Amino acid sequence: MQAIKCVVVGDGAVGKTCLLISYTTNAFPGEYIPTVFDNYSANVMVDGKPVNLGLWDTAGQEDYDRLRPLSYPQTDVFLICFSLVSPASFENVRAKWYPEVRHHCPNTPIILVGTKLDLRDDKDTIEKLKEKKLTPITYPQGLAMAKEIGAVKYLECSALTQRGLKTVFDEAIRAVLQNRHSMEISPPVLISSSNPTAAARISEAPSQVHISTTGLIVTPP
Ligand SMILES: Nc1nc2c(ncn2[C@@H]2O[C@H](COP(=O)(O)OP(=O)(O)NP(=O)(O)O)[C@@H](O)[C@H]2O)c(=O)[nH]1
Ligand SMILES: [Mg+2]
Repeated sequence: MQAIKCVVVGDGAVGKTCLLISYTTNAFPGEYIPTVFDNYSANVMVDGKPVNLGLWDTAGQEDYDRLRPLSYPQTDVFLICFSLVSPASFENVRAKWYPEVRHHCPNTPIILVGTKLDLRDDKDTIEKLKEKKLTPITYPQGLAMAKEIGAVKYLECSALTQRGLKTVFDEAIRAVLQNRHSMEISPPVLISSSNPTAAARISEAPSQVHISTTGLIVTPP
């Protein structure tokens, strides 16, 4: 089975973990728990042929800067995420995440993902940004940032509503499997995860992330 490794990076609180849990299990977690590393191993069918996705979640906090690149070797595609309602997270795409990824991985494709699409029209969110002379990030603004960092695609989504969500992962797959026509991609079947919320939905005992000689590995429950 062809395997694809995808690593998700971006500022704290932009919605990386919810993106992964929502896509892989159609659930949306109930308490914000900061990530260290987590793995999701999910299968899809691309034009009727199985492909394994190895999805890696990372910590957005700067305290994990030294450790985070442990996840990077052998990555096939990065998702750099920012919240559509956090201008700071948007600027950090350029200031922090693009350089960090590119310095480690000069040739790996990047998809730029704007998250929390469901908040872009939220009155309270808009007003709070306006108090600070700011606005939610617009689609053209995200597109421009994607061009500045040489991302292969710019995509917007909500983990909460799932608008745009399948497309993020399908386009990540398409960006990797450049020889495939990839006309149709099935929803994912989660096989294993180290995230307790996601692992519980395979049932409905998480795997464990460990350091190994070869980088990060997963040990079964
Ligand atoms: N409305 C809305 N809230 C979202 C969405 N995605 C995430 N959130 C919320 O945003 C907060 C952070 O989400 P989370 O996925 O934990 O973010 P993270 O990027 O993994 N943070 P870290 O680097 O610290 O692990 C949570 O309160 C979560 O419910 C979304 O699509 N819409
Ligand atoms: Mg997280």
